[PDB]
Amino acid sequence: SFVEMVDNLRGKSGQGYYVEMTVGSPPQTLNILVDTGSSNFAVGAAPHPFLHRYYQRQLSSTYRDLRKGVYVPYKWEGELGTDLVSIPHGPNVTVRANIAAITESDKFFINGSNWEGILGLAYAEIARPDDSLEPFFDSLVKQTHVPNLFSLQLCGAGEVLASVGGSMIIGGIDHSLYTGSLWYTPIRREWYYEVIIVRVEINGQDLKMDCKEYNYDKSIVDSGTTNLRLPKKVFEAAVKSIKAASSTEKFPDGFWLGEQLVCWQAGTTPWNIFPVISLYLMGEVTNQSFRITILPQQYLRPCYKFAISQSSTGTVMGAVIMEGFYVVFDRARKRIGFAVSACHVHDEFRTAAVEGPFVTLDCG
Ligand SMILES: Nc1cccc(Cn2c(-c3ccc(Oc4cncnc4)cc3)ccc2-c2ccccc2Cl)n1
Repeated sequence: SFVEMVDNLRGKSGQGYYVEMTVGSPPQTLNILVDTGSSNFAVGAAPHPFLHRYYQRQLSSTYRDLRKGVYVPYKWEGELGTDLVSIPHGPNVTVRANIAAITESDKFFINGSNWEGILGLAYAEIARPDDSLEPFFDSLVKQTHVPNLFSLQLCGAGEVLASVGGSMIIGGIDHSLYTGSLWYTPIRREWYYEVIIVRVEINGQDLKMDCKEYNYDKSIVDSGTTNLRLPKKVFEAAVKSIKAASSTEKFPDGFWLGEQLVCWQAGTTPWNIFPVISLYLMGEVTNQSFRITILPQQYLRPCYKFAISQSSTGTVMGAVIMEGFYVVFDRARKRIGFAVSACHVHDEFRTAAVEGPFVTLDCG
């Protein structure tokens, strides 16, 4: 019953979405960041100023040491083992999955985020230390009859950082979580959830870039990133066009650089002066595509912060993109489906949209 997985996600704005999980025996409860942008199940397993709980291996009778360390600079560092894992508000199963017990970390955990580890939902290829460390979801599917698919409805928010909600439906698709058609873009390669963007428009205006620029050096769907991150050249074109469209009103370039906040007080926000952004993703059919269209309500995250930023690692469709939609990670069919979310934030003139198909007469 997917009903029981509805709203199994919580988080603070900008600090990611976590699901409750239990690890070990007896079950040690922990909040775990849902991260489609990485592939390790990595959990705090030692005291840290930002941790109010951590995984305690010695407390777990079903813990098994893999006698292998793992080091991840970017840092976090830990020791590998296995243990029984469940998601109380997920499939009614328990699996023995790999766990990176994090023993020391620098700028890994986030103060006040309220999660104690990360669930890397991406593929073995980018797992640490290497691809022999089977990711959680692979273990889950292999050990249970849970379908090789999961879907994410991230709803955002709509003194303290705003609380966000969402659902991670494991093993299938919840038709109540979206309206309209699910449109699928292929997973170009199974490492990150890599996809191809073939075109992008700001208020119907084509940036008119060689589509390779959109996926330079790659495009991924990443719940573990807050912003829509864009390659340098695409970002600059995007910002230019967004500045223009919202020319009435003038903001400090500190705002466009996404470090500064802009404020109206209150309920006065001129949404209508900010353009929609349409990302066209490659269709399942060669020369087809569909667009996902997001509002300023998504890319201006709450007083607001510009949630579009520059990337040196390709396009990252982070939370603020996914928050418009119900996103199906159809691992079984190597594709990602998008549908307008039952929870996406919109006003009485615009709405996030998934629309297709659109056609073309090499974008990777
Ligand atoms: N999608 C991405 C992208 C980059 C890294 C990661 C995971 N990660 C983090 C990390 C920590 C907290 C965090 O919290 C946020 C922040 N902003 C929004 N939402 C949640 C996000 C990421 C540190 C080191 C790694 C890492 C690196 C390599 C391999 C395996 C891992 Cl776990 N996931």
